[PDB]
Amino acid sequence: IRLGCNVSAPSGVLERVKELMEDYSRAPDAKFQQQFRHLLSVNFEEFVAETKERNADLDWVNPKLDERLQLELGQRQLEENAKKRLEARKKLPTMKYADDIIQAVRENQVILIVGSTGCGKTTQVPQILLDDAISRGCASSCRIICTQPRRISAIAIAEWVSYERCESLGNSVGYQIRLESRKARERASITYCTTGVLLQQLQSDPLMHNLSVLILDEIHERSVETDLLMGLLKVILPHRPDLKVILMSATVREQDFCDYFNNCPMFRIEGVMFPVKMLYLEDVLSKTNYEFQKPPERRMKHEAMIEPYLRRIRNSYDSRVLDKLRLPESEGCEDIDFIADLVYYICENEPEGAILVFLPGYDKISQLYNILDKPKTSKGQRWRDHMAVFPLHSLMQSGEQQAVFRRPPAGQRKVIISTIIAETSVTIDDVVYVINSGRTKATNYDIETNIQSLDEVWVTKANTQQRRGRAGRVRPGICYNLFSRAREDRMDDIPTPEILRSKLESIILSLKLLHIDDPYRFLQTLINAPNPEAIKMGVELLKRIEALDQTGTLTPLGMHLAKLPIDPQMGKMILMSALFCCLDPITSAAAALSFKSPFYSPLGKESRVDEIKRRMARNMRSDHLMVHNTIIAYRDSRYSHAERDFCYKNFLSSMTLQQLERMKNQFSELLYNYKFLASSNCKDAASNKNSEKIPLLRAIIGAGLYPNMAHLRKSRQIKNRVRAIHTMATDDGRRVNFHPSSVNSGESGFDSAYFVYFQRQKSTDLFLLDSTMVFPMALIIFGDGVEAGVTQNTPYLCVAKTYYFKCNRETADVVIQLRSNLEKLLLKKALYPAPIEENGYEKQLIKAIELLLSLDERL
DNA sequence: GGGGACGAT
Repeated sequence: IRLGCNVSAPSGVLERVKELMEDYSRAPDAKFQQQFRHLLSVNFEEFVAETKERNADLDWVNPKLDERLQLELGQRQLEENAKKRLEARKKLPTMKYADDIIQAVRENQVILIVGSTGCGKTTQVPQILLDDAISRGCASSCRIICTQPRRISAIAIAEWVSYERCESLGNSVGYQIRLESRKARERASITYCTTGVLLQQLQSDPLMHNLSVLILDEIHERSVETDLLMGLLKVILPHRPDLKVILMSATVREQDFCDYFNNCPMFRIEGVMFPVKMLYLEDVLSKTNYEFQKPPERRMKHEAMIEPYLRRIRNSYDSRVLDKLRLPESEGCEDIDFIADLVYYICENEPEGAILVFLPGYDKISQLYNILDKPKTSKGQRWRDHMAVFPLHSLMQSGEQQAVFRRPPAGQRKVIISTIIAETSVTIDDVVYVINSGRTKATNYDIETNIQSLDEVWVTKANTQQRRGRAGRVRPGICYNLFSRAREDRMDDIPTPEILRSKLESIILSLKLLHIDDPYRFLQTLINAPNPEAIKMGVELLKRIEALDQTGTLTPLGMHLAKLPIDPQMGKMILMSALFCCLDPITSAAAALSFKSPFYSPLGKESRVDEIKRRMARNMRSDHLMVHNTIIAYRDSRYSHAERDFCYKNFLSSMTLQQLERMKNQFSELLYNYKFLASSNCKDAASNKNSEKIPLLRAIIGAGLYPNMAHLRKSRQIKNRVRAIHTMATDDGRRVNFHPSSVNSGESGFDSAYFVYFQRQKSTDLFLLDSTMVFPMALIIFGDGVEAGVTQNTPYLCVAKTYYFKCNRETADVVIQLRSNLEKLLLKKALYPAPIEENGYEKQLIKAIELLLSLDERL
């Protein structure tokens, strides 16, 4: 057991800390307390009874409006722009089943609609179910909710379904997203929303009494929210006989949802797309005639799969080609000069259209971009100036432009080098050729060793099936699969359903507001039950941050954390920021970890965006504090009317920056309504009196990211110029390093040796994707595992019983006493939410902490 | 010295 630096405090400081704590100790309307004990007092049976009478607006309908809408419905049926927008509607496959669906919804609680892309189930089925109730004279009783996996989906489908009715947005069709809503009318309505929005509207309406039909769509992607909702529907529907809900899916393992609902009726409806011809590796090399020129069991493990297949079709391709499939180099994207030649192939033959190339990640997207842009080969020189190459990646701006979606200049063909982002999220219309390497990346979490890893793996058959349809949106296309058909048969059906890949601490908490107290029993109900060990780890963390007691029941703090749209750890961090008057920078850090970072990473300027993140970090050695600095600079550029030049100079997305600002202001209102803030402005002066005390911020950042700590021990000089080598290990002993995109990557001369992080990930090394340098005094205050004693013959104070620091008994005795009242303050404030009076008893304890943390300020 | 798309009244 080794000892760290000294964390003792001067006499005059402790004398004042003891003064403030003694001052805080002699102190003597909670509607929330009545709320918190009432949820625990009820069991499920009275829980269901109380919410039915609380949410009963749909028990009333208005006939004066029923008949009014019924008479106006087809007054439009007689005009010739309606009655001209409906024959085009009845050229969509779903309208042919319209009457059968009206029947199937009437006699079944749940139905399933399975349909390929282009059928228009999303666009039509809500209209069909709405127009039926209207013409029957039941319009005011019909309220339709239709979930979508992504935001961009929920809007564009709401905009076009609206124009199909000759109405502007918000009359009969509306959308409701996080931070954004153009909501439709109250009744006789269609509302497209994100799955997440419905899940939070559940805590006030847990058994869906404010809707008449629910439409879950793209459940085939098996996102966490869709499988959660279907598990939650099995609890709700026994108590809601009149609730209709129909599931929507593509043609990937559709029977799973039919089985999950006891063989509910399933509608398989037509597809409307152009035929896409599908080649494979044996078919591509048969036309291209490329060959590869420039490990101990791979050669025979591919031998074990392919030549059982090579000798199958022995007389179906030339044997010069079948030797080309014994190579482990032939399938995937190992030889990118092969994909390069395949692109040059498509340019000569195979007439007009765009090429979309699916490569696993940023690394191999760059290699062909450079091969295509500055080619070393003769035939590459010929095609260079007649290709318009757009690389597509979530960390690149091309996806937020108009160019990649527009058709290329005359005499040039557009080539898109993308990740899987172009599979469902981003869609390009003029694509007619797809080169699917079959290789992508994914994160797997090892539950046994607690390491997240990003690994290059093979694509599913579901992803390959989805990428085929990308080329068939405008004309007959071709999809080039760079892997043998034998490889396809070892490929899994669908990607690992992500409920088996997530940390569940947020979902365990969310379920407590819905009176689902046993997460082992409930999560076993889902289509694919999560590992019970991953459930225990969620419970154990929630117990550590004390959102639950040791019995498992949820605490008054846990209820607030369950009510904030953010993971419970930083939800607690946002909460601490209100107590400590640094709302603006901490909410920027929490909003930036919950969603994306604003910085683009355009190809070739890797070095330039390293220098610019360091400039906006302002030497504060924090990837989280630097994003707030970026928001401060982004705000100032709007006051300066220099927004565009600022975002260009500095490689930021104006789109995500504004989304970060909207979520921060969302955190402000929610705490203000929870009686934690006197004002709903994240920039208000009272909530920000400490917003530039930098040791104050790392303490609150550490309070949220604890216990993800790491200690640095070494630093290099010889013999470069800037970047240093770090021997640094997390608290578990595992040696790690700053991720190169992190601000602290390769830096030297840190004021402190200890760091906190949000995410550690293994790709090339154990990397910390983000880090803020913290001080031992801050960790000891807010962390746990704090004991005082002697070891060599040396007085110490430890944190997590991992990091032991020298300090005398005089300071250790009071910070232990300071931790005890900080804990009894937080519990009272969660039970009786009120903002801290600036000249009150509680502020004295706050100032006692500001004083101890101020001792680590820059000299 | 390197970043597989989603998302929360």
